[PDB]
Amino acid sequence: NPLDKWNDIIFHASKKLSKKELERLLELLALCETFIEKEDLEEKFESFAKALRIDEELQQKIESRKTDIVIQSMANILSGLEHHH
Amino acid sequence: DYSELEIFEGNPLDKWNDIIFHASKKLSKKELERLLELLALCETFIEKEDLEEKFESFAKALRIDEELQQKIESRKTDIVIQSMANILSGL
Repeated sequence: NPLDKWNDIIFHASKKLSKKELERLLELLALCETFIEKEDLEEKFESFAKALRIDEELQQKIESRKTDIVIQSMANILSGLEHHH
Repeated sequence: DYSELEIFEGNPLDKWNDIIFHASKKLSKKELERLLELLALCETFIEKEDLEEKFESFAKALRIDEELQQKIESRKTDIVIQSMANILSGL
């Protein structure tokens, strides 16, 4: 399970690295969301977000990106552990 | 102007980290996975709508634009406030 492992790193890596990584992901979600508002896609996105609850194909498609984000996130922390030497 | 609240002490971001690393692992894992699913939904939507390139130029514009800089900081603060509300709700 990559989400299980990512949680383990966030809690067991230094506060410096965890605080850094989480803020990076927050800034990403903020950039991403602002872009949707800047492009005027509010309701089209809200009608895509509601579709997640009923669509099994979208449910796995989202789970795939989640996993990918998490893997890179882990890689960024693991990269910073070696840097602290 | 919500950051000004005595609960946040002019910094909701470091108060959010404090809640994440101090509330139960159950609640923190629940919340972080919710934010990850949100970023995944958000990103997938950009790809579904085929705006990846238009987004990459918007993301690069952040480094040079002072107006976009604080506009992003504003949403970060907003996301974080709702995030702490969700954890505090779960207590």
